Amino acid sequence: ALEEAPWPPPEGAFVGFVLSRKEPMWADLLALAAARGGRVHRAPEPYKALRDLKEARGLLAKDLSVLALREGLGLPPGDDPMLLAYLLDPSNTTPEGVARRYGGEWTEEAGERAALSERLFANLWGRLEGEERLLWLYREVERPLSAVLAHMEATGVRLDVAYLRALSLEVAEEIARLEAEVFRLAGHPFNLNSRDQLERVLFDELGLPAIGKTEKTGKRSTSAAVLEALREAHPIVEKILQYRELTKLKSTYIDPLPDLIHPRTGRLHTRFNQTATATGRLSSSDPNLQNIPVRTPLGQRIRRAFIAEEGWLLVALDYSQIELRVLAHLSGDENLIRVFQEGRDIHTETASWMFGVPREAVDPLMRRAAKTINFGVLYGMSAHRLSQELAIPYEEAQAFIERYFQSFPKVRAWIEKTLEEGRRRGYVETLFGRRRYVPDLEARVKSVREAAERMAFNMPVQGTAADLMKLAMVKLFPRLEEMGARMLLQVHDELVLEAPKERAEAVARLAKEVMEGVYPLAVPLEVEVGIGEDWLSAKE
DNA sequence: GACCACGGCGCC
DNA sequence: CGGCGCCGTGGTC
Ligand SMILES: COc1cc2ccccc2cc1[C@H]1C[C@H](O)[C@@H](COP(=O)(O)OP(=O)(O)OP(=O)(O)O)O1
Ligand SMILES: [Mg+2]
Ligand SMILES: [Mg+2]
Repeated sequence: ALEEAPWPPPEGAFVGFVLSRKEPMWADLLALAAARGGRVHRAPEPYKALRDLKEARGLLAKDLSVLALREGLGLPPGDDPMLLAYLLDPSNTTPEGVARRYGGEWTEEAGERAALSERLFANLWGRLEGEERLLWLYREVERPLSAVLAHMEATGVRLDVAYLRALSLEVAEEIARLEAEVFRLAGHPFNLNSRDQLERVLFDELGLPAIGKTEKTGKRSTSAAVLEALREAHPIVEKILQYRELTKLKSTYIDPLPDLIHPRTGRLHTRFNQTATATGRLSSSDPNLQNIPVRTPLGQRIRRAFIAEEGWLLVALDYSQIELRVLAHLSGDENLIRVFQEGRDIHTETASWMFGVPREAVDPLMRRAAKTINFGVLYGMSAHRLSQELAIPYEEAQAFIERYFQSFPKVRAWIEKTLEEGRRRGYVETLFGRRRYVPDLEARVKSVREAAERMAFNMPVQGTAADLMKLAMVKLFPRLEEMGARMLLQVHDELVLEAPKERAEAVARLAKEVMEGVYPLAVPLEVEVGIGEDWLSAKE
């Protein structure tokens, strides 16, 4: 019993659609349909039929909305059961997974996807009745955010292709030089991109000591960590590290990105996946524009290739230490709150209470160490690991850990309070009430239990930070539109905007305020803002 | 031509 | 001994 009716569908219908490939900016729309009351309407011509819809409503609504924006159609995404499912349990990441769990079959037919969307929305919307915090997240953050992401994906970012093509040649010559030297020291050619062949050269032929093994197969590891500890053992090691650095950036960024420029837009379009992480973070893929290099000198050159349209500037806004500020709020630790209320640099404050200097006498050597202890405790770093990263005895690493919690006792209290709650309810929660179900919190194997604990007490911090960024994007986007400005990229605690040259300053100031005041905490949120013609100079 | 597992590594 | 996605290799159908 499957009711069929002629195109077009009534208002409020749930859409189903089939793409030739997973990227909506690149996809051919193969079929389109819509279902209401279980009655399914199928479009004779999908592209024409797109014009008849008022909104995109159903599984993966954002994807269809991106394709529609590509065709110059204003078809905003509305209700999407994936978002509901994801808020219920962020392990719900795919239509297939959601259908398997809650009911139905995710197939490759437009009509059935449309019918499935409606059935899943009814089912899932009902499971959320009573869950007012989850429903607030849905109505106020996720659903409106999906429209923000749709415009971000369809706008894309301009890329300096010629610059990257020239950068490619230059890096290739450096790669060729390093390869020759490695062959010389090895005494023969081999595939240097093959870790299996490298393993033999290093540990069988040159007889260097094997330090660690790989997780699944127990091979001798050639990871950067192992090679770092082996720098002094042979001149070939340092050469391999340099090689790895260059080929990593060339094979992942320099060479592939130029070929991903879209013919219609002349820009580069990523995908912002809204139901992909266990914490409420977004992810970026096809290509991933959330891991563009920045740390090393060659990486910074890649950033310069991301630029603004002619007559526009890039506006880069970054939350300063958002996770620690969230931690201050959640824990209520008076010491940690004080640091932020007085506008001091926690990383610099840490180094002072580590090296016994005052906050003025802290060089980057000591702030680099402060970073380690601060993030180490946030993520559950072990004493052994800390002793290695700081190059200190294991016993004084233990003492540093204890001194930290002695200085921030409410943090320790909050961790333990969060885990007990986790053990009891079976999930942990962000400030806004986003949930992550964490099993094995009471596992009888210590290593399993403790791994689960770190996941558990991390999620409220990372997830709250994610909620604040997401909400800021929701509030900011319509202010950007009314100023003729664009949202281009989100990198977890960073936003990149594009604005006309003249309004760039006013957009920068406004965006800063909206982000800083998105949701007031016991501590202020500070936002570093910068303006430039490219991503590097903008952040500089 | 397609797929997948693994080690390895880019970013927050 | 926190959260992601992409690469090349080696193997397979
Ligand atoms: C595994 O976790 C980490 C451990 C670290 C240990 C030592 C050093 C760095 C580390 C970085 C990270 C991850 C997690 C972090 O969110 C991200 C950015 O780290 P930034 O260096 O940008 O820290 P900020 O506070 O922005 O410093 P600043 O910009 O204000 O000077 O990298
Ligand atoms: Mg930073
Ligand atoms: Mg993996």
